[PDB]
Amino acid sequence: MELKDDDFEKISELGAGNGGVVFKVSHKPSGLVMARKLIHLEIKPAIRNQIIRELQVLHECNSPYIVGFYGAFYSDGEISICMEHMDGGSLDQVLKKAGRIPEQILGKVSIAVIKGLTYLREKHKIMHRDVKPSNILVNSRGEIKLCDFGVSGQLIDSMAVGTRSYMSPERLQGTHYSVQSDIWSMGLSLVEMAVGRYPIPPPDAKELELMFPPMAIFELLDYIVNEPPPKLPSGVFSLEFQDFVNKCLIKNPAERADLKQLMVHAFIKRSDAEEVDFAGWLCSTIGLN
Amino acid sequence: MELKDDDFEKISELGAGNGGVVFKVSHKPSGLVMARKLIHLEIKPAIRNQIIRELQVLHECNSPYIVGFYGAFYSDGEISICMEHMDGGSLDQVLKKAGRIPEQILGKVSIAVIKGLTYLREKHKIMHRDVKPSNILVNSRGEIKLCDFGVSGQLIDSMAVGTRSYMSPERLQGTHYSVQSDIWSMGLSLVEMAVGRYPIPPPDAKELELMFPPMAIFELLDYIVNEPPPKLPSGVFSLEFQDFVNKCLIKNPAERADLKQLMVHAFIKRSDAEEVDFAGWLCSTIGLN
Ligand SMILES: Nc1ncnc2c1ncn2[C@@H]1O[C@H](COP(=O)(O)OP(=O)(O)OP(=O)(O)O)[C@@H](O)[C@H]1O
Ligand SMILES: Nc1ncnc2c1ncn2[C@@H]1O[C@H](COP(=O)(O)OP(=O)(O)OP(=O)(O)O)[C@@H](O)[C@H]1O
Ligand SMILES: C#Cc1ccc(Nc2c(C(=O)NOCCO)ccc(F)c2F)c(F)c1
Ligand SMILES: C#Cc1ccc(Nc2c(C(=O)NOCCO)ccc(F)c2F)c(F)c1
Ligand SMILES: [Mg+2]
Ligand SMILES: [Mg+2]
Repeated sequence: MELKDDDFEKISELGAGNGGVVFKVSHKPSGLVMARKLIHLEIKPAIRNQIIRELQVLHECNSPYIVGFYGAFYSDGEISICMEHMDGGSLDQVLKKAGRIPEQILGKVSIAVIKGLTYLREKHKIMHRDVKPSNILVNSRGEIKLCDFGVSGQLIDSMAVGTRSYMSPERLQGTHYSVQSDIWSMGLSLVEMAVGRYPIPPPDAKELELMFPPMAIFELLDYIVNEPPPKLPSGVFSLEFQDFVNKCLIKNPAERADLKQLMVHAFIKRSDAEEVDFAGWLCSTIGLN
Repeated sequence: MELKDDDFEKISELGAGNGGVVFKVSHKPSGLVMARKLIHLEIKPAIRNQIIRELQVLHECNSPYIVGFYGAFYSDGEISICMEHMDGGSLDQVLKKAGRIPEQILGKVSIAVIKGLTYLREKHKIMHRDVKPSNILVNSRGEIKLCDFGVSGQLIDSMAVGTRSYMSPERLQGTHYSVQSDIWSMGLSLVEMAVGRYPIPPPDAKELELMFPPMAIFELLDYIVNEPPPKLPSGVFSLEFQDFVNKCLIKNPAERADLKQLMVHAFIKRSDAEEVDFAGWLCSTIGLN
């Protein structure tokens, strides 16, 4: 069925940031609860046709690790992307409440991210481009899915920050970046969720004991590309997880682990095995099910 | 009269970017054409009262060089700032069409900016914080006014980028910045409008002759704080304008010119004297009057 502006009805507001507003909506003719993302864009008719036509490939994006897509269209000054409503929200949202996402669970996250990235690369020849806790979605059925990946060249162009950056050193420095940049993003995301806060600058010997000031735009980006990469605090995380993130946060794109190598890493092998009630942990900490 | 959401009616859309949408609207009970800025904010009732109460000082901001303020209020997920409709739009908008704003005119711009900054500092003890071509507004009566200055501490907090930066070296580096940061912003704005493009990185010897690739976030900010400041191309601009911007773009906050010193600089003295049809030049280049 073809999606249309007058066929929708706002329920609530799921969040916003840097270009998009997403509402929990209801598709009147189908009865389906949906998440609708609106991106306000002052765009000429000809090249918003391109964006809509380019977003049609999302119909061919089927994977348990990728958010379902229903439709995309343009309506008076906004393009609409209609996707599956994830009732658990984003990992950045569950982190606020959790305070800290346990290593066991983060392993189930890593698996999903690595499988999601892999699907997009192998079957669609695209990198994600914006991997961060807010672009990773969860639900009550325990599914962990990626959204907001780069399907549309022209939409990337049309929008082209803040004070938190998950961009790789090579991407911050120039145009010489590619799929390996997503590994850094995942790597850094996993450290953040582990310790409970954005891991740059690293916490001091006192803050380390405490848990267990805001940085300026240049101070932050300078730290990323020049000062040694963030590490997982030792002792309280397994040597398996540590090696995983360390291999992820290698500054050099070519020295850095890839999806292939990460898929067969000790931590993932260990995480595939483990019997964990994700849905249980998720709903119990966010008060849902 | 007290401003209200149901009392307004959308005419057109004037623009958007990084938090705000501004519509040309009509205030039904007064008949006044207005510019209404909406800032979408997920904010607790208690601290959106603060923002609204803090924006009331804008009622006491009266100056020919500051955009008129009518009212501010909150309405279902957005705070509204209602200001004078400037029919000429922003300097960044007139630059697109002009291609280059003549030195003579930029002198009338400088005067307004320096008088606008001065008013805000002396009479209200506030710095602007976001001086750039888009925050400088013009109209058909030839008025040149500033908007989007920092009246509200809590609103600054609530919003706290892109790929063009007008932030001073000291502000990009830390919290050790103040009113002198606005001078850099003005300084850099004036170079941009003069030559026709954002002046970092500087144009090469070939591009200089031609007129008369996009930079990554770190490459750009690294250039600002480390590499020598931008200069006005010699020969085709007066020695008076050159010294003005040079004195504005001194990397050191304390070595940099202030509002006092700039007010009595040769270029402003010269610009105060000159008889220029701004309204004429403006309307003629943007097709209005
Ligand atoms: N399909 C969805 N299901 C449930 N919640 C969603 C969905 N899509 C987005 N959200 C929620 O809406 C919020 C806003 O997402 P949006 O993509 O607009 O910005 P963001 O990813 O949070 O941050 P940024 O703008 O910095 O990328 C997310 O944090 C998420 O909690
Ligand atoms: N009072 C006004 N009168 C006429 N036009 C306006 C007025 N206020 C804003 N505009 C127009 O709306 C546009 C959007 O302004 P807004 O403050 O939302 O973002 P911006 O200043 O353009 O860019 P940024 O978001 O990067 O600061 C401006 O470029 C300007 O042309
Ligand atoms: C399932 C699904 C799904 C995939 C992509 C986007 N959106 C985007 C975004 C995007 O949403 N970026 O983040 C917006 C705010 O940071 C950017 C470029 C692009 F081509 C897209 F298709 C989406 F919505 C949903
Ligand atoms: C006349 C007038 C006038 C003065 C200030 C703001 N707006 C702001 C902004 C603002 O608009 N920033 O830019 C928004 C997008 O970059 C930020 C902080 C603050 F306290 C304000 F009052 C405005 F609207 C109009
Ligand atoms: Mg997102
Ligand atoms: Mg503005």
